[PDB]
Amino acid sequence: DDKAACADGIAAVKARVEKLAPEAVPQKLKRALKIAEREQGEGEFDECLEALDDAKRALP
Amino acid sequence: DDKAACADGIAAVKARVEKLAPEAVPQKLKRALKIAEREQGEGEFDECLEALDDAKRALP
Ligand SMILES: [Ce+3]
Repeated sequence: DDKAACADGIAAVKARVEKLAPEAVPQKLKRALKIAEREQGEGEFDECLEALDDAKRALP
Repeated sequence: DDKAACADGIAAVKARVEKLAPEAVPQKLKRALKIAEREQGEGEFDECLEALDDAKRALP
């Protein structure tokens, strides 16, 4: 479900980001990941999924 | 708009609650108000409006 997709998507995005130079991770990507994790912690897994799309559009 | 409705609704609910004995304010009403204020602070005014409905359904 959305809860499962949210957790998997956070891991997926972080997997991609972990292959970037840390000094080249854009701030907007970090902000989007933290929004996704905030919404995940609030139980709003649908909003987590929407923040992950922002995060994916922030990847170089 | 929703931002305006959210702020007005928080004030309205608190106005009703301020006319209750503090020891008789139900915990679920407090929790709903704090969720509404959290979502307001996050800029999710539509979700604030939905938490206010929960708050209103919690009034004695
Ligand atoms: Ce939220």
